[PDB]
Amino acid sequence: PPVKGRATRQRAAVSAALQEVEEFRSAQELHDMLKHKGDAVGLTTVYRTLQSLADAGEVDVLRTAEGESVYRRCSTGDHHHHLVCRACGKAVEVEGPAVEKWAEAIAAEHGYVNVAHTVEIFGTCADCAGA
Amino acid sequence: PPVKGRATRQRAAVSAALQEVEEFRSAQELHDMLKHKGDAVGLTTVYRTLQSLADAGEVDVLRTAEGESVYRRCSTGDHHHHLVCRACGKAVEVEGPAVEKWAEAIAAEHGYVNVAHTVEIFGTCADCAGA
Ligand SMILES: [Zn+2]
Ligand SMILES: [Zn+2]
Ligand SMILES: [Zn+2]
Ligand SMILES: [Zn+2]
Ligand SMILES: [Zn+2]
Ligand SMILES: [Zn+2]
Repeated sequence: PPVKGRATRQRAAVSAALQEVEEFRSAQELHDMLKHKGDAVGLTTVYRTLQSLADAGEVDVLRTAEGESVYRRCSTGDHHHHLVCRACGKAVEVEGPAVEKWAEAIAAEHGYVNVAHTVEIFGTCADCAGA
Repeated sequence: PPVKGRATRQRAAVSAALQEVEEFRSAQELHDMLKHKGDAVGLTTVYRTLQSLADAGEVDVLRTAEGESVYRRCSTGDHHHHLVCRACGKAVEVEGPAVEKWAEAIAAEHGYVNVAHTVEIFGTCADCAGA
């Protein structure tokens, strides 16, 4: 995830942390893990970095049930949706043109100019049910 | 909108005020509107009664983009999704089988035991463009 400004070891470290993992996580959890592995990087610094990255769109954002935003560096850059298990945090890249066509059709029927759909599916793995 | 608690003027007043308005609105906005109407009802009371109603399923919740929560009453008791114009705040309920079929297919393919899909979509309506 290249940054608009000059690259610095803190930005490189947070980028390495983002690409290191695949689950969704907020600023606090990534701050914890980067400090524990030996980065010593600021909370507001990582917050600003992920704000800039989300503005660039290199990462993907998701508001949890409480409300806090979690972020995942997704491999696929095209339009896509994520199936997320809260017990595991794993994200599966799922994309469907049917929902996009439905959104376009309902927007056209209602005469709406632009459509910005938020579609999230929350579930549990089969292993989660098993003990 | 019956409330699980005992009959009291607070619950009746907040339920009637919610019924009068047909727009997604936050707790503070509802509190201010009720104060202006002369209810003289508490804000913590609004929050508690609104959470009780949401748990009862008689009301429809939604999370704002910035983080706050808005709530609205829809006449239909059946499951439905919402198109909400951020500029005006007006919300309209629709239902399309395609999202349900896609969710079922994804759950079957990935083996997820149970899933909970949230589909709330946003777009500007015609009157926004009109001047
Ligand atoms: Zn992705
Ligand atoms: Zn999409
Ligand atoms: Zn799981
Ligand atoms: Zn509704
Ligand atoms: Zn509008
Ligand atoms: Zn649905």
